[PDB]
Order: sequence, then structure tokens, then C-alpha cells
Amino acid sequence: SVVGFAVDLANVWRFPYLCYKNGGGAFLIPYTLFLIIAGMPLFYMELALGQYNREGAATVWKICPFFKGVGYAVILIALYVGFYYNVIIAWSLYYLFSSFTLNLPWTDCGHTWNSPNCTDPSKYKFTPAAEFYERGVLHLHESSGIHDIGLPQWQLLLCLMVVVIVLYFSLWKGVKTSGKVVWITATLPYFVLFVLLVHGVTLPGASNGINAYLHIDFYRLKEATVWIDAATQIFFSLGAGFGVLIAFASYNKFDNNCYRDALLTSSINCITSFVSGFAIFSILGYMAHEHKVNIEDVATEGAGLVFILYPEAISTLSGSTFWAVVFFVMLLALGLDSSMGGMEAVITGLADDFQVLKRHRKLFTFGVTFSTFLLALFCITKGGIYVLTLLDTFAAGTSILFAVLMEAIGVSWFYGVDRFSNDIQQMMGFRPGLYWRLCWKFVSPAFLLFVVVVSIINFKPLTYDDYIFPPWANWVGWGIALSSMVLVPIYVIYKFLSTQGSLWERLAYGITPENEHHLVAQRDIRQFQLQHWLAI
Ligand SMILES: *[C@@H]1O[C@H](CO)[C@@H](O)[C@H](O)[C@H]1NC(C)=O
Ligand SMILES: [NH3+]C[C@H](O)c1ccc(O)c(O)c1
Ligand SMILES: [NH3+]C[C@H](O)c1ccc(O)c(O)c1
Ligand SMILES: [Cl-]
Ligand code: NA
Ligand code: NA
Repeated sequence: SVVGFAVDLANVWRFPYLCYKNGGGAFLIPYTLFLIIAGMPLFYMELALGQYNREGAATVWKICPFFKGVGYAVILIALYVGFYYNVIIAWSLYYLFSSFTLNLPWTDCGHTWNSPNCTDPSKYKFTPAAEFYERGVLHLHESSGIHDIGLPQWQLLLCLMVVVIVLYFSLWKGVKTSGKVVWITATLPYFVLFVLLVHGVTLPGASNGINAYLHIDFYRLKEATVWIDAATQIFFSLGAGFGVLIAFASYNKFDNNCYRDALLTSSINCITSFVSGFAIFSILGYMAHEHKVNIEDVATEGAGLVFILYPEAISTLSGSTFWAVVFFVMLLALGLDSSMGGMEAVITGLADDFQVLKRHRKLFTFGVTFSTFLLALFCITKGGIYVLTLLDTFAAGTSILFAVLMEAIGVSWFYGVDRFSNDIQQMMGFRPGLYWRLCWKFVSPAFLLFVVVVSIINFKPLTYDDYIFPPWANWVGWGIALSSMVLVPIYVIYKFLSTQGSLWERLAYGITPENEHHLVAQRDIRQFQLQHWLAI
């Protein structure tokens, strides 16, 4: 039961700047509400589906052939996310390489990458840590926008090559490869978080940050942005909507208890996210005190917030080299575990559909890894931060919400929630209670539909700190988002057009499970009765 205790890289990297962007404490209410309402029930649903059917994301829809486009959509979303997930790991490797010294590079203002405006004690970017991150690592000062991105840096190129080589050699021989990664992933982050929290509570000015964190702006609610952000982050962090959970549960024992796993994972997620936010806001308060600025303008709101905040707190400890090495090793391990999970999801989902790919695992693994490396080459250019921001905004947003809603609607309305409950009782010995059935059938779909409609209606053009993207970038992002959403109606049209018979016959074939198709000739379909749809 050590997989349940494993910490996610999302809770440590993405949650801080999403909480800081939305004012602090106002972000916690929609997050908890969505976790209770739609997060845990659908985690449970995906685990149970994968465990019962022993299939991947694509071939699990043999229970309802019309809904097979959702698996392709989630596989495409996983590929899109993996296209930029590994740049964070490359950054962590670069920082770990830079940490092997007694004079950390982010503490002084006397190096070759420092502008004459760098100050050693809108947005504030003249601090040594921010200057290091933006000029000695990204080299962003040589880029003018998404229209001018330049050539990739060779140091980040070497880091990316190392990352992809490790990823390939950790997957080329199959699943269950003696996953010692989860042992580090379940122990070290707790120690690091405890040490950082205990130290940061005592820093001068941290009280203001804690007060800001524990304050709720009720005007920040009633607007769409915080709800959309919380809903997207819940499913991003829990792993739902990527095909990871179904693929991993397809290897579980038949009588494994998915209820306990769902409960434990949800609790760990909540606790880790809250602690991470507390530590981040303590550091923010200290930084605002020391630089003599407001807390709303002291740091950036992008994907590189932790890479500035955490070295700043590390520099305040005694024995900074040891703590820096430990922290960046932990970050690297978290990233590697997440990337392994995503790659395995893609590979298993695609290999279950085509049986020829099962005899050529090494070649298929090489193809997937090389394609990911070639596509990730775009995000290590001089202006790669803009490409990364675009991908992080448009890869798993409305698309992932729509895919999750389609999965829930399919399972709970066309296959049958009572059939699902009977399937669970067959392998676990007990039947799910009324709360789970109600959440599966009515509560979660309604909230997901509302959030999808609101996200479409209230779209805001993309920005990065003080930089405003051109409109064609927004068009490109919306095209990326739609490329995964269009796959479901396309497959429905193809399945209807590729079946021979009459309208009634094709309609009956599209909704009947593949192993019950002998009932079409007998003309007895449960979906053609009122009791099937009235059943709750
Ligand atoms: C520093 O600030 C001045 C404005 O006072 C600006 O003209 C100059 O370009 C800045 N230098 C850099 C590279 O940060
Ligand atoms: N722009 C930062 C965000 O709006 C924010 C962060 C901390 C605060 O105390 C705040 O009022 C707002
Ligand atoms: N385990 C989910 C995580 O967010 C993740 C990481 C890398 C991926 O390629 C992916 O599809 C999912
Ligand atoms: Cl989170
Ligand atoms: Na992890
Ligand atoms: Na989690």
C-alpha cells in the first residue's frame, strides 16, 4: 500500500502558482468542493472499470462500442502533456548540476548573466534568484516573443537527452520493472516539506504571508476563473482523464479493494496540497518583507515560481548545499515517476488495441520516446517559456473536462449504473452505497457540464506576466484543444456508417456489449425500455 502514499509532482509544482494567482485562500473552497463532488467518485470509477475489464483506455469500451473515441482522446491528451512535462525534469537536472558548489549561483549579483539593474539586498524581476532563473538558465532575455523563439540551448538539450535515455531504459522491457522509484517518492518529499515548513514559519515577514493565505476574498468567487482553475487542477493532479488509472488497474488482482485506494489517495492529495500552499505563502511573505515591495508583485505567476521561491528559502538554512542537493534530487524523482506513468499509459493503451505491437515492445517504446524528444525540442528554445505556457494552458483544460464528462456519461447512463454496481459487488463482495451511485449518475456530470460551458463562455486571452500573446496564438491553442475533442463524434459517425443493416440494427449494435451481440437477432435490448433509464 505504498503507491497510495506516493506524492505527485503536480501538488508540489503546479498548485503553488495556481493558488498564488487566485489570491490565496479563496482558491481552497472550490478545490475542496470539487474534490468531494467529482474527484474521488471518478477516481473510484476508473479504478473499478480498469480492474474489472482488464483492458486499457481504448479497448475497455467493448461494453459500449459507440464510446471508443474517449479512449483515443485521453491517449492524445497524455501525449500532449508529455510533450512538455519533461522540460521541468530537465530544469531540475540543471539545478541539481548547479548545486554542487559552496557558492550557490542564485545568491549573489556579480556573474556574467546579470543585468546592471540587478539589486542585491507590474512584476519584480531584479532579484538574484529571478535573474539566475531567467537569464542563466532560460536565456529568455534574447527572445522577443512567440514569433521570435530562436535556436535551442545546448545545455538544456543535453539534460533532455539524459532524461529521455533514462525514460527509455526504464520502460523497454515491460511493466513492473522493480519500481524502486515509488519508495523514494513516498518518503523523501514528506521530510523535505516538513523541514521547509518548520524553517519558514520562523522567517521575518512570514506572518503576513500566512495571514494572506488564511484570508478569503468572497468577491473573488462568483467569477469563473477560480472555479475553472480548481476543477482543472483536481483532475490534473489525480491522474483522471489520461488513461493512466485504467491501464494501471488492468494489472491489479481481481479482488483488490478500490474503495480504500480512492479514499487514501484523496486524503494524501488534500494534505500535501494544503501544506505546500502554506509553505509557499510563508516564503512569499518573507520575500515581500526583505525586498520592500507588496506581496502581490513580489514574484511571478508562471510555471517557474518554485524554481525562484525554494532556492530563496534554501539560502537561509545552515548547510545550504546539502539541502539544495536533497531538494532537487526529490524533484527529479517525482518528475521521473510521473513521466513513467504517462508513457506507460500511452504504450499500454495503444498496444492493447493492436496485437502486433505486443511483439515489438522495444521498437514501439523507441518510437514513442523519440517522438516525445523531437516534439519537446520546441520548448527549450530561447522563447520556449511561451510555448510551454501555451501548452500548459491548452493541452488538458476544457478537453480533459469534456473527456471525463463523456466517460462518466457513458458508464453511468448507457452501460448501466446498476450493472456497474453488480460488477463491483462480484469482485469485492459488497455493493456500493447510494451516495456513490448518485454522484456517478447525477451530481458529477452536472458540475462537469457547468464548468465546461462556463470555461467556453468566459475565455480570457493568454498572457505571461506582462507579455500579451498575439491572437493567432489563441487560435492555435483552441485548435490544439479541439483536436482531441473532435475524436468522439468522428468515431460515432464512423461506427454508424461502417455497420450493415437497418437503423434499428445499427443503433442496437452500437450500444450492446460486444459479448452480448447474439441478443440483437433475438430483439431484446434493455436500452429500449423505460426501466433502464429510470434505474438509479
Ligand atoms: C534597466 O532599466 C533601464 C531603465 O531604467 C532600462 O533602460 C534598461 O534596459 C534595463 N536594463 C536591463 C537589461 O535590465
Ligand atoms: N496577483 C497576486 C494575487 O492576486 C494576490 C496574492 C496575494 C494577495 O494577498 C492578494 O491580495 C492577491
Ligand atoms: N500521472 C499524470 C501526470 O500528470 C502525467 C505526466 C506525464 C504525462 O505524459 C502524462 O500523460 C501524465
Ligand atoms: Cl494539487
Ligand atoms: Na509521483
Ligand atoms: Na494526487
